[PDB]
Amino acid sequence: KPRNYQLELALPAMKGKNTIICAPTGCGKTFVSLLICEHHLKKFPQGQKGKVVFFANQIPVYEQQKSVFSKYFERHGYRVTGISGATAENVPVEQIVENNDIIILTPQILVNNLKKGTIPSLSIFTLMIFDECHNTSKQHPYNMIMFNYLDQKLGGSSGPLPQVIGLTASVGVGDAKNTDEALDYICKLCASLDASVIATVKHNLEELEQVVYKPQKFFRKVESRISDKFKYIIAQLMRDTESLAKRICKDREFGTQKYEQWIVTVQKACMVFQMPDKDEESRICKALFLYTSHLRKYNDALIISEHARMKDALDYLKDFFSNVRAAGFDEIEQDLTQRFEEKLQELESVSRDPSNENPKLEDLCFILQEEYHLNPETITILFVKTRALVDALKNWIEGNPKLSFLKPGILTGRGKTNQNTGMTLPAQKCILDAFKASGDHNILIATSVADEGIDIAQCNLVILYEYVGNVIKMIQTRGRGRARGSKCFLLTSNAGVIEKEQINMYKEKMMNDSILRLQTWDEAVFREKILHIQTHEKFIRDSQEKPKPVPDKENKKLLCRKCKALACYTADVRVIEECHYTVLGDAFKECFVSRPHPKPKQFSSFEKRAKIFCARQNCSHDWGIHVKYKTFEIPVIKIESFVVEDIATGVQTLYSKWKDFHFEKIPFDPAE
Amino acid sequence: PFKPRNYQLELALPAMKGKNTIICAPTGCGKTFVSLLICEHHLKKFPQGQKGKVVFFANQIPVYEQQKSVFSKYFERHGYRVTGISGATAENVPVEQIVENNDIIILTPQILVNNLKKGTIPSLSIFTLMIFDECHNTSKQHPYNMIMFNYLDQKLGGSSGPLPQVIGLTASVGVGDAKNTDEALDYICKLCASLDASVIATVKHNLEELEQVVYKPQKFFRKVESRISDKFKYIIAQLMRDTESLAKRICKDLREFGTQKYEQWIVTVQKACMVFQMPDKDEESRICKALFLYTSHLRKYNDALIISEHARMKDALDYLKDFFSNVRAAGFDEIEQDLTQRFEEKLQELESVSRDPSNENPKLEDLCFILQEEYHLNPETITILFVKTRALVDALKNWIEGNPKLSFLKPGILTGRGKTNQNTGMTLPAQKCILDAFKASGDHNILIATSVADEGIDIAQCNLVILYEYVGNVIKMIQTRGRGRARGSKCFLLTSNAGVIEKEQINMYKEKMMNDSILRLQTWDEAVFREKILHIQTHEKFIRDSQPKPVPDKENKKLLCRKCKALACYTADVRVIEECHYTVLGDAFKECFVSRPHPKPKQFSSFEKRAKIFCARQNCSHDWGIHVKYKTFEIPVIKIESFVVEDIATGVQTLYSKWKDFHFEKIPFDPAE
Amino acid sequence: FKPRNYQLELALPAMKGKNTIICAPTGCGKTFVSLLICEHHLKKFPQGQKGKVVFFANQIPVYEQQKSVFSKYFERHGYRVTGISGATAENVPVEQIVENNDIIILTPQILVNNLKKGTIPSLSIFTLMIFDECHNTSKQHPYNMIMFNYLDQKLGGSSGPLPQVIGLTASVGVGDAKNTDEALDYICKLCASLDASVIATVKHNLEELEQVVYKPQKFFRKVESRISDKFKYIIAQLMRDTESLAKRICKDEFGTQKYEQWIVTVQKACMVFQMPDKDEESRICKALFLYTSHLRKYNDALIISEHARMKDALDYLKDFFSNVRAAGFDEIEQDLTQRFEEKLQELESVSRDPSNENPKLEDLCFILQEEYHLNPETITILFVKTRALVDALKNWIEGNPKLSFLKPGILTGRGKTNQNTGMTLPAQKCILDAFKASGDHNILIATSVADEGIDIAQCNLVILYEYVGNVIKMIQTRGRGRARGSKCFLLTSNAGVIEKEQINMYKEKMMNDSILRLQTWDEAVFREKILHIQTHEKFIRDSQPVPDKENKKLLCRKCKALACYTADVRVIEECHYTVLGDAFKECFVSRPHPKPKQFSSFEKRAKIFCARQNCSHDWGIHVKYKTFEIPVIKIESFVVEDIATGVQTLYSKWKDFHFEKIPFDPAE
RNA sequence: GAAUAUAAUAGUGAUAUUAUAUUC
Ligand SMILES: [Mg+2]
Ligand SMILES: [Zn+2]
Ligand SMILES: [Zn+2]
Ligand SMILES: [Zn+2]
Repeated sequence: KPRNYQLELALPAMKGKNTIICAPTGCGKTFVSLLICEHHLKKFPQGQKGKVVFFANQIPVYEQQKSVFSKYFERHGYRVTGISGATAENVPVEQIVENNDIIILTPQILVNNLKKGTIPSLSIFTLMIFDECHNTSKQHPYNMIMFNYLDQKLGGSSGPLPQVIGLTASVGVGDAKNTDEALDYICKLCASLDASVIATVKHNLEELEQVVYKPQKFFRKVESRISDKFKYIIAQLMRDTESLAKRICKDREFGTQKYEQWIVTVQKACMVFQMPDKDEESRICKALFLYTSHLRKYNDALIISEHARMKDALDYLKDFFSNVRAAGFDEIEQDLTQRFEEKLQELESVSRDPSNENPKLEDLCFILQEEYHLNPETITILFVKTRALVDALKNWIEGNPKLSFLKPGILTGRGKTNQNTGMTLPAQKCILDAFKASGDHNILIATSVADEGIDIAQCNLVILYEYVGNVIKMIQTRGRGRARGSKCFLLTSNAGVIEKEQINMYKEKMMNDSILRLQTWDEAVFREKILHIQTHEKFIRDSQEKPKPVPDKENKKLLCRKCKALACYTADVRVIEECHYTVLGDAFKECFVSRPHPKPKQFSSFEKRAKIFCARQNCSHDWGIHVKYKTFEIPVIKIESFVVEDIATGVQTLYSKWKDFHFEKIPFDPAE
Repeated sequence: PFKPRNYQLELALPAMKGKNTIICAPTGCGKTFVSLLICEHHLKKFPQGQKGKVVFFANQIPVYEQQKSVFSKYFERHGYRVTGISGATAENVPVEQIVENNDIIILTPQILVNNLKKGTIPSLSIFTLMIFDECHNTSKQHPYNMIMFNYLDQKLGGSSGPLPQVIGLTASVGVGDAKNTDEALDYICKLCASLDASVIATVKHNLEELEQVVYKPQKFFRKVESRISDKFKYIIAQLMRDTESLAKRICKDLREFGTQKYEQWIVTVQKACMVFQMPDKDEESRICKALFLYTSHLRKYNDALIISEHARMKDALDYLKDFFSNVRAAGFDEIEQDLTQRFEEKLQELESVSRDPSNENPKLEDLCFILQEEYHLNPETITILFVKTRALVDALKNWIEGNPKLSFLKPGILTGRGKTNQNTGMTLPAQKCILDAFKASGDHNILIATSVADEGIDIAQCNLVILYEYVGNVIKMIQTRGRGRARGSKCFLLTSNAGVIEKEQINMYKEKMMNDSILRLQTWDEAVFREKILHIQTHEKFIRDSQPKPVPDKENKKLLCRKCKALACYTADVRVIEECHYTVLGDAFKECFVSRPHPKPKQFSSFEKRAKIFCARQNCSHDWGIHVKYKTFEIPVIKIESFVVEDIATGVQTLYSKWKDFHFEKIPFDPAE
Repeated sequence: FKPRNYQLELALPAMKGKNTIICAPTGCGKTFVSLLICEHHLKKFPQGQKGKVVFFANQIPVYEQQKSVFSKYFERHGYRVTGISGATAENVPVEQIVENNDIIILTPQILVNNLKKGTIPSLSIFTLMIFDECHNTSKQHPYNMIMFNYLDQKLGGSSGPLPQVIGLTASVGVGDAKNTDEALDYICKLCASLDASVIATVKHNLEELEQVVYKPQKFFRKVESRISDKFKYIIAQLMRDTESLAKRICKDEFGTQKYEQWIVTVQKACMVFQMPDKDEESRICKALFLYTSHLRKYNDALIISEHARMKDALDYLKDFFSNVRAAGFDEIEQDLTQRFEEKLQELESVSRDPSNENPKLEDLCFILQEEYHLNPETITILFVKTRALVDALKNWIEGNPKLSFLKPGILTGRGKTNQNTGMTLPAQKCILDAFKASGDHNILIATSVADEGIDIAQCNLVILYEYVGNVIKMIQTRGRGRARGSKCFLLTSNAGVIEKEQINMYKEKMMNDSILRLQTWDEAVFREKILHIQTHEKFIRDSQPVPDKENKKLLCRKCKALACYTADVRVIEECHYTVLGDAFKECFVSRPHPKPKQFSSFEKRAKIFCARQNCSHDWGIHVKYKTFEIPVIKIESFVVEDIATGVQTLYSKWKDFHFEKIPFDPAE
């Protein structure tokens, strides 16, 4: 049955007003959605019918809402359907939309179908419901859909538009430093969604506050490790490496992001290093590549060491040199691997010493010990920045004798689609189903979760380990511990993290006050302001087009970034669906080898079968993948794996995305 | 009359069942009514041929008067005589008969301590119920702890006869310097042992109600930077170095300016210059006086630097201007004239630097930003602003009144009573007058204050609290929340020192430990807890039973003025009144001092303050003590802190802070002489 | 607080040590005057000596208010402030309490009782006595008794020092004086009763006083009575139906006070009717009692109907016949109730028509409408004579749609101590604290307040609905509307009321004139005249029966049943009367007391009633006295009968019953 | 239970009746 504050939140929407509904995470948004949809569909007369679309930007939420909606609206004469990438191709989208009254949808589907024209107008819908509507900004699919919406609204405008509902726990305030800037941001968000009302709980605050409780937050400022002999050894290793790199080619503190941002630039600048003798250029470029890569890995190791155990860093390095040893053994790689193996002894000697322990981990252990001593039934979630740090802390917990009461579990993202990393959806679902009080896992170590997501087991202890986020995620993560007495511990040694979190707190205050102020305005006047903002933003958006770079028709050569080997020419390149890039000719097929794809999935009219690597003298550089497009079995490459050196001027240039590499892109033809 | 909220009955329940109890609940939840419930039930529980006698302990006169009034109006109907005894009504009255002929007695704990000590009240068995307001003060050498020492001594000792039930009232028991759960539990258990408490009562079954009555304000942390360019500091520092050189050029002598380190140093140096020896001894007077003047001016300059660092340069410069204004109109002095003119030299440059808007304190700017924002969002905002010193109070009032951007503010002042023998602070009827004007429809919009002892009387609710460079304990942290019980109240901690923020965070974690420890203790069996606190009591008593006097000195000494080293009197002339106060005999001493009418004439003990006495030699005007009417005698009373002790024989000069540390042949005052 | 100049002026004679009567308008702040006088008085004494003040308040609210104010004020100066009232008077050492305190707030009756006892042997223990509302110092009032002690010590050979005497009032009164001479006589006699030699009034600061206390403008409203008389017709022949019924049992201008007096006399005459057959005497006497009671109730209903709605009277009778039932079945009660129930229809038909309205209620409604239309923020106070009229006008206001803007509250006395009527003190405090501008109530219906009392919310509109009073009450009521623009409306249908209020105004003139004339006299001469009046009054006061030892029977006044014999009666504390033996225990039933109070050494537990065949006539109460649980009876509930002669006599008070009164003894 | 005051109505008045309020 409906809680009164849910009816309160749904009321403005039930009156047909475009509404941004803002309420605490876990107060029950699903049911509000159900109310709004029900009322909306039942309001039409006989000769007319309604059609609702529900946007969820995550597959688990998509499936959940699809399930609940179909189970709920079955009794009523309303057909519910769902569409995602898993079921998107060779299906008549327009028919599915037309033959159903409720459509749960990944926004990208609607974007693609709007662009391709299969869905000519949003007038087909009478109600659009954006889950996590705060994402309606910039180049997000939500904002694309609303760009279509507003383009229709401010344009010829002769077709009718659907009602718009947004759901969120925080509208955000941007980089606002005062209430008026925050108010401006909020008004612009309302404009992006064409919203005239922001709905919040006011008359039922008691009811809401005996369902959702705000966890008590604590700040923990510890200090760095005063002694780091580990860093003293690794530093010498790194400067030996860059000394070798300096020796081969004659043209910032270690363990920092600055050194990483530097070494990435250096590696990017060594790739374009050119010589008349191509062999020597190849040798030197590959050598510098390996050098910069090793340096990067050493830096990563230092970072891991400062954020966790020395053993975790040393194991990271061990697995890296394992990586390298397995992937062909080169003489310079032999030199570097050696160069790690003399110091390996001293490193393991330093790491085994209890003297050199991270105080951050000691404080974390102190918190865990205290809380679980007070309550052995404690359910904990532990957020960190990187997956390496996830595994690191898992090993630390499983290793620490004083934490034997903990049963650690892991929760990371899917990782990159073309890399054997991350974690599949069924694995996540498995560990999450295992993560209960009656389950196997006691504490869940995780990186980060996009928005609210599916409700998991309630955690009476949240720990933010060197964790930085915005105000939105700050408000959202409260949903992890809704039970009264829940605690959140921000643990760090950066001081700036603390200030950041406090700034986010003040930003929450600004947001709430701005909402309160905005709600006192007259709706008509606010609609006028909204329209003005929409016209303003549309003008700025249309003015920002600037399309003009003339496609270079002079044929260029693509050289492997690692070994500078000639992959192919731009003349051989064909573009499929204006997005993907393949190569024709039997010549190119002998320039690469293939290995079975780690994460095979049928994206678009493609079917990943394998990853392709450089074949030239053990290079094994990632060039792209191999797919089964329609009737053809063809390779697909990425420009960030090559170097554009054109025949004439002979100057090498780097591109990260094909959208920036302007040349005579020839469309793909089956008759070729 | 009213009607008890459920959680109030829940809090009162262990007490009504006769258990010794510490009631711990948020500030403003309504403790007076809980007290009334407990007292009413307690008194009405006795049969016909018996009667109860309740004593209530408030350690503040306002709370004393409040509780006296409330209990009087409440229990008069039920036929229970209510009375009270404060320091103002404790002398020349039969305390024993007053306690005997009343059912409820509101009391300042010191009255009971002194009357137990004298024997006018032979035992606590006369009471059947003792209530300690702000019971967390029951520790160390606090009067509460003295009373409970008497109580416990009667308990454990062969002493018997019935002991009264003991109730304590607080919002926070504290955890002391605990670092974890076990230490916090140790501390809390030791407090329960101090109060002989077997039960800690909190709200559990009616949390929703309480939360609908008392809301926790949202706390924000504001870290800002200090001013970076400070010419004021440079000029003042140069003045300080000049004064130091002047001090060195007169006497052979042997940290940074604007710190507590410099303050400790200059105090040490002043005290050291006081024991400077010369054979001439009339040049000793000149040199010592000069050094005293120099060190005093240096101290004032340092204070100026600090005020400047926490406020406007104008505030510091006005502080100095007021200081030299006090130096003037006191009398002419070559040294004082020299220093004054040395200040008047740099005065122009100082004023020009002080008027430049490019040197505004960013802390005051952020404060102004906060006030502006919150009053823009709600012009009916009632604000309370806590600062460290009274100088900063005055400074911030002046700043607010002098700031056009804060024209919507109507600042009021709230400070302590100040030292009893100085014309500073603020009188109680003044605090009352200002607090009564501190309303939404009153004359004042924002209240600038130093600090408050515990909770105190309920003033107007503030939806905005601002801690300006403020550092307190977990108890005061929890207590100050009562200033904003309403939903939506906000508290801003504004500082430029990260240690402050960190300290408040530590306090929050300490609150967590306190709550968790209490929750843990509440699960224990009552008998086990009784046993544990009994063992703690027995141990602490065993320690206290033998935790040693020293021998006096019969050799006659001299008391010289610390400023001018002039002979005031000999220790042979000194008599001791009531083992605490010290007077001088002989008509010789009468020619050594001048006097002015006392700024705060109050009757302490058997004395009545009439005047303050000062050194008379060559307009020294150094504070020696006071002049009072004790019994029938009009006599002076002096503090040892004003003099230096020079032994006749050895010639050694020594300093003593308290008379209790000055071990000499203390002759008792005798009216027969 | 900083003193206003007229307060310093009024206080000045007292601070000079003069026995003074301070007379100034209500609301000018007499509390701070008292504080000034007390502060100066206590602080004037040298070191080796000390002063002691006693403050007299005749009301518990004033008592507690003054106790609190004096406590808060004088605590810091070093003076212990205490108080004693009836609630805290028993089993406490009064002498020690007085001795160990500097300022004692007191209900005068406590001092009277302790003076009579001997615990306080003399008034010499006090150095200053202050009488709040000193105009009460007359006749057999507690103030006057205290002053009888005072003056008996003064004029007597007692050389002991007497305390300075201060009185506080807004009107000294003039009695029934017809001219300035008699007024001056009376005022001089009051000054003699208080031993005052000075009357302090504002003179040099009248302009200051008149800007703090404004005199409200009075208006006189003479309206017409009920021209209609149908309701009265019905109830009238109902009354001679009942009168014929009563006349058909034994031998021998409705809606008036004379008829009420007469029917009371008739009931009290029927109570002594005797016969050979005592049972038929019982039946007949009970009959006559019931009939007379019904007649009385009908009369009361008529009065209510003339001063209010017919519906109010009909509801009064309805409530009456509602309480006649649930008390028990009586043949005659059933008869009468039937005789009423048959005409109920016509009565309500008459009470429903809108052509039936009291012109007085319409005029009051017009006044309220005009005043609240001119000012909706109006705070009205409406005085009536009876609580029945209070409830009646409350119902009339809440019923009338034209008075929708009104939020009527109630303010009555505490009623008789042994009845389920009136209103408790905390209830009074509740409604009063609700009666504010921004409160729950706009208009407050009330009967009468003892003197000035505690300051309530300022009423810019005061209405006297058929309400006469003396000059003192007239002057005091002005305190209800001190703000400029305050109005008073004397609404009535009698020329008597208006004429007596005008007479009161003239009496105020006489009073002020007499005072101003007295203030010109030499103080020595005035003291001589005062001493003269005091000596005369003492001579008169020190002016000049055998108890019938024959046993008597106490019969129930209603059913003539035997309660007890006078031989069984014992007297406690020379005032109360109890019964011994197990026999009397079979004669009465009891109900738990509606107002359990702890007066004296007694604690009220229950009311007691006649038990024989559901007579239920109030005989008295049942109390806890020390260790014993005993009945206490009132003689006005019984008919006395002599054993030998058989005479039947009535007594309204025990002190008028001169029989052999045996002192109660625990050893029996 | 008792005491007290005010007002109205009877009586020349002492006083009495009712109403109202207060107190122990
Ligand atoms: Mg009547
Ligand atoms: Zn390659
Ligand atoms: Zn001196
Ligand atoms: Zn009877």
